Amino acid sequence: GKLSLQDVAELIRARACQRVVVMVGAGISTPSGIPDFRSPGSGLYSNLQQYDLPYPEAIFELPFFFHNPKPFFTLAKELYPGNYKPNVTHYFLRLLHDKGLLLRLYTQNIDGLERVSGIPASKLVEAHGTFASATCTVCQRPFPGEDIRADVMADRVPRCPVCTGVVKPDIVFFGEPLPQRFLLHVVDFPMADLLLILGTSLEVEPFASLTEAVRSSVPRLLINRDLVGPLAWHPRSRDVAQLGDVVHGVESLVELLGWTEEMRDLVQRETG
Ligand SMILES: CC(=O)O[C@@H]1[C@H](O)[C@@H](COP(=O)(O)OP(=O)(O)OC[C@H]2O[C@@H](n3cnc4c(N)ncnc43)[C@H](O)[C@@H]2O)O[C@@H]1O
Ligand SMILES: NC(=O)[C@H]1CCCc2c1[nH]c1ccc(Cl)cc21
Ligand SMILES: [Cl-]
Ligand code: NA
Ligand SMILES: [Zn+2]
Repeated sequence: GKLSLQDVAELIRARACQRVVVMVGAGISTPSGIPDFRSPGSGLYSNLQQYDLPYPEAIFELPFFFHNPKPFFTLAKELYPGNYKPNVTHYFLRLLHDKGLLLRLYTQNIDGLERVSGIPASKLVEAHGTFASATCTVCQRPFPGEDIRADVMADRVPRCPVCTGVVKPDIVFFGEPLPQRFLLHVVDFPMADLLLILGTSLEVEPFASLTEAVRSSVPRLLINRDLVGPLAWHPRSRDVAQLGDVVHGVESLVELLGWTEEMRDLVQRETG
């Protein structure tokens, strides 16, 4: 006795849902070639034995970064924007934006692929910050994101040209304050008429709890390998779970929306 994925498509087609709030995590970028955290076998938290860490979470903790920033920058050579491309998941969200349906996209990812896919900054809440800008950890001087990359790609720990203190990209490490734009969740979540949650385990707060901030009649559509978080534990009557690979699930929705040729055209134009 549940809504189907077709029911969600048909709400969108009818513009009965036209203020969509989306929440994403690391699962949406595995198809682009970036590991997630928690997937058995391939996740970061399963495969950081080599790094100089007390435990894997440490690489993304501000305290440990001060001790040794090397593991973080070693790893960020890779993760640094330029070398991965958005996938169909990202371009679907672009298409939602272009059709006037996207209220806001909240991302936990630092890969920057939402911006890469053409989502305007005003539509985006990068809840864990960005590599696009950087900041001295001693003097607070801001820097050209790009300038820091020069150093990172050439295997050097970025130091301030002024105080020589370590320059850190504007990423929210563990325990750190969320970015200023995160405050938009108070205007957004009550206004949302559909919530889409893609590729996240919903293990970390505040995202786990935002899924409960939408009004009780709002459908929640999960596209993800597993049923997770508040959707597993506190199901609501208009929840839909499309479980399986995220690209498959998005492609199923896109087909039900009638957008398949538009998405093919989009993707070919952008990346093909
Ligand atoms: C360091 C920090 O503060 O923040 C990071 C991160 O932003 C935060 C949230 O983790 P996040 O929820 O983003 O990542 P996780 O790695 O915790 O969750 C990824 C979710 O995506 C699913 N998944 C991965 N690939 C998939 C695929 N191809 N198709 C379908 N599902 C797939 C995977 O099963 C999991 O549920 O945990 C970490 O603590
Ligand atoms: N695809 C990603 O962006 C994921 C996987 C790459 C590392 C990463 C992600 N999300 C993060 C959130 C905070 C911090 Cl410090 C790191 C990450
Ligand atoms: Cl070895
Ligand atoms: Na050490
Ligand atoms: Zn400095």
